[PDB]
Amino acid sequence: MSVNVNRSVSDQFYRYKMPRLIAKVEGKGNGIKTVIVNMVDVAKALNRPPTYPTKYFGCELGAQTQFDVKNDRYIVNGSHEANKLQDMLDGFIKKFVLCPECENPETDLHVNPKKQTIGNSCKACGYRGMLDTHHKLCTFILKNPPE
RNA sequence: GAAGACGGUCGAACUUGACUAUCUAGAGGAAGUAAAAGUCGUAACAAGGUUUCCGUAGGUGAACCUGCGGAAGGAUCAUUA
Repeated sequence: MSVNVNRSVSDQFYRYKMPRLIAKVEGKGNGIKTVIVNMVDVAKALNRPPTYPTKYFGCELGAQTQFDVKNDRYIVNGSHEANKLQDMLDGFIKKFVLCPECENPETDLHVNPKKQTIGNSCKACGYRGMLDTHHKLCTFILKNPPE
């Protein structure tokens, strides 16, 4: 299987396409993990560091997240099988990088970590601005600027 | 001595701009209370495993942590030339 990057658009010819995101449920009750297997390839296909899309699930779900250089596992704590992610797999696009003028997420970020500001720019119609101040992930991005 | 006309004086109503009082519709946003077999933790109650609480300022998935100055409603009404 393969998919469009976002499911709010039903078009077969939509500009954005990517591999599936698949995960393992591991352990037993009071200590369950969900580990995301494709995360480095999905982060490469979306042109972002793999910390940002992993951190967004913990911000929405109300859950802990882990990262590890010794084992390369990316983890969201608790059981999040099937619909518990797959109803909202669009979200890292749908709550950040859709343009309000047109539904075309051909979109870039630049971080000014010395001055508490994240700049945003979409190629599709020239839309520019910043990320939202009520939204969760802004406090993580300013402490973790892009490569 | 009839119709009619100039001038005053009451003053309904009409046009135009502004102010204002009630009721009423709405993209989208952000909160509160019912219900008690959803999810991730374990902040408070026994020294609750870092005593707790107040004012103010900074910081984070969340409960919350840290700096400065107070309170006991404390876990001491007491410590010896």
